[PDB]
Amino acid sequence: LSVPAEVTVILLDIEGTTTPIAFVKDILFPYIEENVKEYLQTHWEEEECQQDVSLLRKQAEEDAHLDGAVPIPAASGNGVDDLQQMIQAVVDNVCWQMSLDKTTALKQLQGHMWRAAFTAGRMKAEFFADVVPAVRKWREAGMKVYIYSSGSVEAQKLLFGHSTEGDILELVDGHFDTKIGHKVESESYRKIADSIGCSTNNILFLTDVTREASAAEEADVHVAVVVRPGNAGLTDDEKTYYSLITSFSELYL
Ligand SMILES: [Mg+2]
Ligand SMILES: [Mg+2]
Ligand SMILES: [Mg+2]
Repeated sequence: LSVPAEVTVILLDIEGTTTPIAFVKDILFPYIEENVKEYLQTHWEEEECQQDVSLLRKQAEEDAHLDGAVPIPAASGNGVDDLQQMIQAVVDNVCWQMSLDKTTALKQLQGHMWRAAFTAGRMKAEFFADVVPAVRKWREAGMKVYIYSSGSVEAQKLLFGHSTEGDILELVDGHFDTKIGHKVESESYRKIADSIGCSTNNILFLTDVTREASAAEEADVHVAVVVRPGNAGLTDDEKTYYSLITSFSELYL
């Protein structure tokens, strides 16, 4: 509710915090499965696509020992029939990776597919209505705003640049993804403070998952747990312990 005087930075989680879980789980990711075949058929000749496929081919070789692993075989020739089979293998492999737990090869192709979806106006990133107005006010009040999500930074930029509220990239000072560390590790938050160029105690982290909130608290970061429609429930003790907010408007600077 009321932010300590020492906070100069607000760090924001995305899923379940600024954006509904339903958008991420039921729209953003399913889009990839629905579109990977068409995307590969359409853009196969693009240098970037050839590079993405090479990365997935290398990853497929590394995963060959796994039960259920889908190989991405060497081509038989270079005719449209050979291409059809190759594309089906890449498609099957992408779907298999997604069906299991998130390799760099998979994320790389996903980011390029989303670039087309968002840039062409096929999809918009959903934000809860209280987010943009509060953020604008926080910045007016001098707060810096950074994002921390397991979603790649490149994908995060697409979400803010094509939101249901228009292009809101200017509302963000910087982005962090798993390259700086995993969200349930306190060391990640110590590195985030270093990257931003502040102290851990200058940060207020808003997130919906308690395991992330507790990791951040262990790093001497201030935390508030955000409750949105569809979030995993909080235990009684958690509701008592953590400062809860159901809207960004509830934060007072
Ligand atoms: Mg979350
Ligand atoms: Mg430091
Ligand atoms: Mg302190």
